[PDB]
Amino acid sequence: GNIFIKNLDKSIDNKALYDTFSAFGNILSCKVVCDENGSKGYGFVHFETQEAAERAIEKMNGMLLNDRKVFVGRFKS
Repeated sequence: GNIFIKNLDKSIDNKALYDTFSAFGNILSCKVVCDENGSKGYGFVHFETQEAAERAIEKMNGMLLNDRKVFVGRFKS
């Protein structure tokens, strides 16, 4: 159950990403990808289950998160 999240507002850090996505399922790992300029505006969440991943896509893809609409889909780790 892995998802990508793109068009993440750059104020979203790891703890915030977890807080939002932990509603959907058991999060084993998550991260906001960063570089020397901070957040790269995308992130990944690893759910324990596939069902959780699909709930997250159903509920969050195309939805506002802070000041941007995010793109959420399945990723192969």
